[PDB]
Amino acid sequence: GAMAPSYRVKRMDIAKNDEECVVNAANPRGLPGDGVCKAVYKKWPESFKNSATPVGTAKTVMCGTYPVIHAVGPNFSNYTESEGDRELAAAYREVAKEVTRLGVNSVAIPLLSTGVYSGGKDRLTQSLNHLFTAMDSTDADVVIYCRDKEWEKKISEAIQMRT
Ligand SMILES: [Cl-]
Ligand SMILES: [Cl-]
Ligand SMILES: [Cl-]
Repeated sequence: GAMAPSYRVKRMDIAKNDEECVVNAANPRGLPGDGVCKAVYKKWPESFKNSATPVGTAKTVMCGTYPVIHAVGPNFSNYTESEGDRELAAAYREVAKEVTRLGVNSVAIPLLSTGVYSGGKDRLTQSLNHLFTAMDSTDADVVIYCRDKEWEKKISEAIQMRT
């Protein structure tokens, strides 16, 4: 547990994170994928041994002693808005269980289902609110990683709003 558990946001590649573990925005088949998933594959390829897991779940695989939590958000191209929302909330709840089980003091996390799984919609607020619902009861320092300058400002505002 962190002495004063916090949320922060950084605009940079999550493969360069300064946290005790990382959450991959994984596909269900444990494939290298694109975006965050391909950066994670290049940095921690050993963590993709038996990383396949269903939508709405998280599966942790160690790269050395460094934990990679593979979290599979829904692809909103394939899911209804209702069932996709349920699966996206569930994936973050499994991330909070894994972060707790590992006993880490810090975790690097991307916004699940906001890139090529977004079904072409802006899901910043939907994804970030499910992240908060899951992670608020954990005592890890959470550092959210993003790539877009306007998203950084909006995530930072949402964090500061709760204080
Ligand atoms: Cl970078
Ligand atoms: Cl995505
Ligand atoms: Cl982004």
